[PDB]
Amino acid sequence: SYTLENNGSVICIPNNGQCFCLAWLHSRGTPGEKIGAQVCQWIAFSIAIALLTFYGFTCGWEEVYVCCVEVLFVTLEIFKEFSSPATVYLSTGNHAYCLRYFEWLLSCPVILIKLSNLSGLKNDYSKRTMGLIVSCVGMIVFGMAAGLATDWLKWLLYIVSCIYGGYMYFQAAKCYVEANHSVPKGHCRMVVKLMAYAYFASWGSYPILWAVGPEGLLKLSPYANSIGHSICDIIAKEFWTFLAHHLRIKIHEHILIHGDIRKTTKMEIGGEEVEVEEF
Amino acid sequence: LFQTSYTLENNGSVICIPNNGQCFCLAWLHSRGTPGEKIGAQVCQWIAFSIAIALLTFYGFSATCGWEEVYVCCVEVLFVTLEIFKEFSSPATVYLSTGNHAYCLRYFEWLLSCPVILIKLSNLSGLKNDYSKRTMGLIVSCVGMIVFGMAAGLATDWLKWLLYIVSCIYGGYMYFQAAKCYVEANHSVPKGHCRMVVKLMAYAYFASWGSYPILWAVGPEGLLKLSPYANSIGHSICDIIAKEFWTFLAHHLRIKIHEHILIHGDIRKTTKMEIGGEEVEVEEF
Ligand SMILES: CCCCCCCC/C=C\CCCCCCCC(=O)OC[C@H](O)CO
Ligand SMILES: CCCCCCCC/C=C\CCCCCCCC(=O)OC[C@H](O)CO
Ligand SMILES: CCCCCCCC/C=C\CCCCCCCC(=O)OC[C@H](O)CO
Ligand SMILES: CCCCCCCC/C=C\CCCCCCCC(=O)OC[C@H](O)CO
Ligand SMILES: CCCCCCCC/C=C\CCCCCCCC(=O)OC[C@H](O)CO
Repeated sequence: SYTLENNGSVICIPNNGQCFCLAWLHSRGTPGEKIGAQVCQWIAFSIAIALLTFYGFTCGWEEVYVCCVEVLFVTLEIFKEFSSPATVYLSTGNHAYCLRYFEWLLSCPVILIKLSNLSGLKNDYSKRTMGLIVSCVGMIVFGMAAGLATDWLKWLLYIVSCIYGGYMYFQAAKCYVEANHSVPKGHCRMVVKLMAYAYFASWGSYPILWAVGPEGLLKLSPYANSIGHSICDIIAKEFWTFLAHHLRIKIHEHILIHGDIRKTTKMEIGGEEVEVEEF
Repeated sequence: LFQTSYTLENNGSVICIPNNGQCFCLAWLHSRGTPGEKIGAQVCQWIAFSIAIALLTFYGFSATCGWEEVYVCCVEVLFVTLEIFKEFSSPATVYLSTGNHAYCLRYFEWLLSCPVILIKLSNLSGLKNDYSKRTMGLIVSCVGMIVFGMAAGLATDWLKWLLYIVSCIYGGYMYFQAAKCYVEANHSVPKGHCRMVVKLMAYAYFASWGSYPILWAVGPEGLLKLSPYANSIGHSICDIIAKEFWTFLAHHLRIKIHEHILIHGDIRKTTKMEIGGEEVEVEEF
């Protein structure tokens, strides 16, 4: 595709108008790693289609939107993952997977909008809901910039992203505590706890996968990193929204057979005191 | 950085560069604008820089009442500073293997500021716990709008304009939701000075927000009429209106409503209104 010159110090290429960089030609992963990515992609696709069909087509727009985004994303990844602009190849020699950051920006705020109102629909939206959304957006923005950036700048932006993420994780964790005391005593408290465990395990893995992936320490290949992101998406997008959809109807069914008995009880969760709904 | 040194050798159809692991593309060496446009860009940058700092000093630093104005102007201070010193360095400006370039620093600016503006717009009146369901429709539609706009700038050829249209569909739903907020804000603030402020915020919002898709389609990520410097002039003027003039009025409005209630007392009446063909409950003074 090119030609050497001198003693390897000069390289010549055709003047055809196509950008050239040897650093863009690195391998994508091993044959076994590719097969695993294909397997997990089609599982994530097939589960989303099923969950879309289960949800239907309003109350419950969040789950639909998240799963619609998963279908679109996983479909574009199956067919045109390493094509620009799904994967961007920068003049600095590196590359970034912009298709994935776009996915996060569409779905992560919605998941958090669902989290701030897990229990019986309290239309009064708090200042906490805004704190989740704003911190999540800032987190992904500085994450995406760190993926495009290079050398020390990359890790400076990465750290800024972790600061945003911390506030988001903090606010998200306070939701799960308030959500627990706000749902019926039996089966509903377990689902909230299972949703919390699924949320932190999946959402906690992305920074780890980022730092060792092809946009960080270059340990994991793109194909390998794809397997890891597919599994997190299955838990964060599909398993979690199913539990959220399930939690709603179980709360509705409990109310029609028990009523709507609620007392305003005040307690402390984070560094403050909050009054929450109690059955 | 890319390669700026090369030699057009052979008949001109074969080019040679030093083999130093440095990416090379002639399409990246395009002009950034004229000396006049360069100056006009720098004038508008330092104006936005200075107004943002004055507003930040004016609002003062008190999850507080008025966090939106501070965050927006903080995003302004960070964006303009990075644009003044490192506008055309990567990743502020990204140069793709497809020959095109994109101003990612601007999309980052939008993603940080545009939702917060709409969060403020969702609650233009006083008090708290006023967001509800329109807010989410504003945020989700605004975010999707920027996301598909960013993808459009990264892409080339027909895909770019496909992504552009999808962004406009997102934007139209957002613009629609936004207009109903101003209609409801009019009927929920004191019938004197505050409604003139709300109407002025509405004009500034649409005139500034409506100009970004026009600048985009015509600038260096579109039909290539406006240079990067020229396109910077237009964006700075829109930012001064969208982020600085608009948040000052939002900050001013909140004072005027609080000063009104402090002397007039809190009196209200719930009115079942038709906003965009539906039953909306808007409380009036
Ligand atoms: C009810 C609505 C139904 C909607 C339709 C649902 C279709 C499910 C498709 C595949 C499932 C997984 C089967 C495994 C697919 C292997 C595909 C393959 O050959 O590999 C991918 C290829 O390499 C990439 O270009
Ligand atoms: C080369 C230089 C590149 C630029 C590098 C400098 C960037 C500094 C900006 C912000 C610091 C991080 C502040 C993170 C703000 C999070 C606070 C927040 O918004 O959350 C509020 C909370 O959730 C409700 O209480
Ligand atoms: C190798 C390990 C395989 C792990 C694969 C994890 C896939 C999770 C995907 C989506 C979540 C869907 C969860 C919903 C599953 C149905 C369970 C259910 O709720 O059924 C209720 C009914 O009462 C009982 O018959
Ligand atoms: C309570 C705290 C009160 C704080 C009070 C505010 C302090 C302002 C500080 C720094 C601004 C100085 C930077 C001013 C930038 C203007 C530069 C300019 O005018 O443009 C010329 C250009 O730099 C030619 O290269
Ligand atoms: C809070 C309100 C304060 C608002 C601010 C008050 C107005 C500042 C004056 C002029 C605008 C910018 C100054 C124009 C100078 C730009 C620098 C420049 O033009 O230098 C280019 C030169 O060609 C390099 O070689």
